[PDB]
Amino acid sequence: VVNITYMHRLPDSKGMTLVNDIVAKWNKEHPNIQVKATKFDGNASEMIKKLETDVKAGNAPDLAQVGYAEVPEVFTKGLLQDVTDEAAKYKDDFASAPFALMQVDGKTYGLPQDTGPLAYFYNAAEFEKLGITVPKTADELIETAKKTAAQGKYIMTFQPDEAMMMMSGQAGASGPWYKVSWVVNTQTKGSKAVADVYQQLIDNKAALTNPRWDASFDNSIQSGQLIGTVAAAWEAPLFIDSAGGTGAGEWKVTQLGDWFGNGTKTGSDGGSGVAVLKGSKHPAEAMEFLDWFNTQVDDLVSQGLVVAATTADAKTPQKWSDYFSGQDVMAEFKTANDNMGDFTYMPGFSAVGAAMKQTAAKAADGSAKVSDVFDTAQKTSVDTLKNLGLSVKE
Ligand SMILES: CC(=O)N[C@H]1[C@H](O[C@H]2[C@@H](O)[C@@H](CO)O[C@@H](O[C@H]3[C@H](O)[C@@H](O)[C@H](O)O[C@@H]3CO)[C@@H]2O)O[C@H](CO)[C@@H](O)[C@@H]1O[C@@H]1O[C@H](CO)[C@H](O)[C@H](O)[C@H]1O
Repeated sequence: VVNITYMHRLPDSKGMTLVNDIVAKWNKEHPNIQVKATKFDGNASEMIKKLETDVKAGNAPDLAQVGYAEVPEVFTKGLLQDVTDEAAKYKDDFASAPFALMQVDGKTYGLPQDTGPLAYFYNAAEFEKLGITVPKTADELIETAKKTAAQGKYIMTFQPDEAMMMMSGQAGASGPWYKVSWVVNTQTKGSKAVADVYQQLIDNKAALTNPRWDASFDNSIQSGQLIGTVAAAWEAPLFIDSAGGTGAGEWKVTQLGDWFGNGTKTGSDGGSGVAVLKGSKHPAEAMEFLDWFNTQVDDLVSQGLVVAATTADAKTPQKWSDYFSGQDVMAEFKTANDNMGDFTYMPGFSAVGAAMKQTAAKAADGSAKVSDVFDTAQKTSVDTLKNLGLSVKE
């Protein structure tokens, strides 16, 4: 018997199809390839560091969730095992764009699992009650956000603890920060647009500045104070659970608007693959399981995933459609995915993220400017690449 270990950070929230129950199906079918999946016991940003100490000690799993934005980091630290020939067998099960983000220099290190396009969640019933529409332009966004804020209702958030992806995603919808020497410019037209829009919203107290993962964010939904936010597609079931029933049958999803010089494009906020790590003695069996696991479309959608698999179209779960006004929100998430700008990540992006969070907390409380978050991103980007002894231009 070949024994495969898979470490994931999928939510496994009550009501979801739990990873262990999906893996149980494979294990009954495949006596000779027995998989143990475990949910990483930590916050998402601690997982790569735990994989790094596991590889050093030799208690690394065969498979591990790795964000596409983490692939360059774990590649450069030598944690990944080349499984190019295994991946080629499964390539035709997966969308080309996310499959390519599991590759470095024409070698493949795993299979893509999901994408994280940004979209816009809103209470459509409350918009109708307030006599507003989803704003088409940045000027309409700011005007309408002031109009709801004047009734104690908020249509935007600025999430200091999600600076890394909310700021890079909204800004990155209109162009890259990083071009590969590395050429670094986090102060693009898109960065300036996002800084300008969020600075107006914060200055006019027309966005909520609660951290995404704090109780204050949840209380903002449940109280009916929060009636619109940019959101990564995978937040859908997490948002519903955070709502505490508030908004049930009233919410909808639409595309990120043309607010940041992005037109009909959106940005990337997470999205992950599963990598084969250094040390796996059974990469063929690991990748055969992984291809199966990542093509269990309905099971993976239940965890909030906008699946990378092309084998079967993703449907909206009944509970999500119940919450979102009967809307097929997954159809919106697929459109958003199709419209998501390419956005190369540098190795060490997570250190950039860490410094952006601290600046963003100051932007929220008014002791910094939102534009300072993108200056932080520039300095930390260049310093991180120099410290990895990489050639940088700025
Ligand atoms: C990109 C990503 O992995 N997103 C995660 C999300 O991760 C952020 C949160 O853990 C917040 C909590 O404060 O921290 C962010 O890390 C900061 C950290 O706060 C700082 O202290 C540190 O110094 O800097 C880092 C940045 O380097 C994390 O980035 O957490 C959520 C909630 O657990 C995850 O859902 C999300 O990952 C997505 O999960 C989906 C399943 O729910 C999918 O698997 C998707 O592909 C993931 O991207």
